[PDB]
Amino acid sequence: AQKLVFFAAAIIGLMV
Ligand code: NA
Repeated sequence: AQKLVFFAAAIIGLMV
């Protein structure tokens, strides 16, 4: 998988 970053607070490093 690959890391995807987004904002929701927190800056989140999600593994997709
Ligand atoms: Na939000």
